[PDB]
Amino acid sequence: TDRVSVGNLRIARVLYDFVNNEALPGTDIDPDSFWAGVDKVVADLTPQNQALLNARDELQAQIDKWHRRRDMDAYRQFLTEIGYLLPEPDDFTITTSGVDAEITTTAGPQLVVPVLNARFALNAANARWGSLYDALYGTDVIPETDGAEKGPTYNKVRGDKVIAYARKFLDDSVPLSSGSFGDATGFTVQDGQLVVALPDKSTGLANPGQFAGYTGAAESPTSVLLINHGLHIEILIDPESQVGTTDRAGVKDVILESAITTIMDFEDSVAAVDAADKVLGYRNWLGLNKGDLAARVLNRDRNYTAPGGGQFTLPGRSLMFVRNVGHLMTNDAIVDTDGSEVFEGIMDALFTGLIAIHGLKASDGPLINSRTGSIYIVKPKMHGPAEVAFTCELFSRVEDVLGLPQNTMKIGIMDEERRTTVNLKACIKAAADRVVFINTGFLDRTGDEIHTSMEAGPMVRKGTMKSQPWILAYEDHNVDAGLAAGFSGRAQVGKGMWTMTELMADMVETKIAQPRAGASTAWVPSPTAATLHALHYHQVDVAAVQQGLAGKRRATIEQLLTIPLAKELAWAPDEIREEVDNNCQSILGYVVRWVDQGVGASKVPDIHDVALMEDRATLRISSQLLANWLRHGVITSADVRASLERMAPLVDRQNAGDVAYRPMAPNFDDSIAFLAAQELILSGAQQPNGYTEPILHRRRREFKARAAE
Ligand SMILES: O=C(O)/C=C\Sc1ccccc1
Ligand SMILES: [Mg+2]
Repeated sequence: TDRVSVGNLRIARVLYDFVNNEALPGTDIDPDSFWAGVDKVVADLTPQNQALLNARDELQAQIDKWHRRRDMDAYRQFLTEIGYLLPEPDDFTITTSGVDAEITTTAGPQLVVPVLNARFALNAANARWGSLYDALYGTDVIPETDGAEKGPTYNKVRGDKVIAYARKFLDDSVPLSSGSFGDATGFTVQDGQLVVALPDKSTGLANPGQFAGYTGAAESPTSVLLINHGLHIEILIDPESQVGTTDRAGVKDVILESAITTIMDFEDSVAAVDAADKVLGYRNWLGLNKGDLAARVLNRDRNYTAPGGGQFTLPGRSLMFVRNVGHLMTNDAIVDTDGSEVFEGIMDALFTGLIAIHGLKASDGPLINSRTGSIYIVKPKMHGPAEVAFTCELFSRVEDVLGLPQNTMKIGIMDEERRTTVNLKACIKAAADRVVFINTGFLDRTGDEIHTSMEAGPMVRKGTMKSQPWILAYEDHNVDAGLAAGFSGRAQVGKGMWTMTELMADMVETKIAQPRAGASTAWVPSPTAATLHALHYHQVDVAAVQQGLAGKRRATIEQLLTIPLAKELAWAPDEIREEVDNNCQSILGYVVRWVDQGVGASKVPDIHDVALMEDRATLRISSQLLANWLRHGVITSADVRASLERMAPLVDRQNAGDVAYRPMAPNFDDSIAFLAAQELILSGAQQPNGYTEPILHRRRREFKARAAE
């Protein structure tokens, strides 16, 4: 047992103790009133939560039947008739208030990190200011060509390339009145303005307003602060340093404001299947909000002198969101009298919201998240406006339990399910006074696309999906809906993760497409990645881009509804086989770390040994594609078995560097991980909206139980 009785609820003792001892003290909430509200909110909202999941089922059955016995006009008309495609509401503007500047105004990189990893969470929180020299020297952005490779010790030829890259950036972002930063010799602050000594005549900024401050003596600054497109750049001056001595102006480093916000993830990047796991997560979220999390500690605020003369302070930390789990799953951290597990989304709202109160107070711990008095919650995997409204009502009720003013808890709406995509305007409307972002992505949305039209026929390959008509319309449609609902100057419009964590030259070259499309934020896989992607927001004036796009409708419903069916016999046998192996090793590589080790986010080599940093949604797309090919006779169940068999020892070799790893091959049926992977495929077509959590959670729980005996 080991549970506590609170009305109809039976709470895991480890959760009960954590909340009473760690979470509640200092919030001024009566403990007995807190738990009374938990029981009340759970009893009150559970039936509607269940009603909504049943409605997903009802709609998908109808669509399944439609396809089995079968143009856009009939299809569209059908979706409208069944309650899937809802009417578009009249124009409106969001009324969200109490929102920090990092979100309403500033455009820049956004980091996403598993909350259960204290070390990563700390680095993410501290990633708001990152070294441009480290990011350039340490990655392939500066070509590792002959003579410029990074060896065991510092290479000066490589470093001199790092320095020129940075000077080229400075010229491009904060131009001098005449000449370049490349030829500078010194920096002084004379009568409130920045003076750059060149080797002949000195010069000022072409736009004097880009000078934001300095440190050290005004006559010999230890650093110079600049600003461009709302993001700070800091030039550190120190000829008495490893790098500065070679620098013809004494510049030690260039620091960029990078990850201006971070999402602390409880959902797809973590493996948390029971009370003990949820508490580890909650404890870290609590450490972050208190400002006392340590593993390595949290950065404190940064002090500067204003150009005129007075002292000011800039936040030393990423502004934090938390991503709660979605509406589907239950978790036995709380069960009812009958033994039935409570919905995890309801619990996340209550517990992560309580904890977040600590981030709005200084002692007791030392640090603050939101100055403006908001709590930021990302809600994933919502399907349409009724599900958005339910979330907003959940937050309203939690706010009541916690004694917060209404609309304290803001919502970040992930557009990652088809029924949200096609009803986007109504979804934003349903959250008009709470919404602080919308964003798109590849993995979950493509998995939902596949599952929704499972019965329509064979889908194109996973690589091909990235450039299909439906997904390009999807991306444009999301921005369009945001801007037209007033997001510019008010709420973030965000795009998806760059997964290839080692291919930084490739990221810098191509991810710039995202701000060019009017996204004020985009996801990056690491602090180093945040620093490099920040370069893009200096080249692109996102605010100006968004102003350009307002009033334009770039996507039609037809384009959105365009199912990615393959053309008649698109593939040769070898291409069919490559795709199967690709998807089988995608599944195995991720599942083996999840089930065996409880790791939901890590650098995982793919079939071409490219390091990818993906979350659980990689399981959704890969298992759905294989289920689809199996459903329509593209491949056979023997083909799947054979592929899983071939790829397993390949995955084993990929995990050679791991101490705790236990190999799947040659004995597959003895491996819960392998069996989990096989089940995800063969049972894929039957999972609700193709979600993988039901199978995954069961298999990890099975692993944890066997390991206890
Ligand atoms: O990859 C990371 O840095 C952490 C996991 S979150 C995520 C990864 C891939 C796509 C979307 C989200
Ligand atoms: Mg997702």
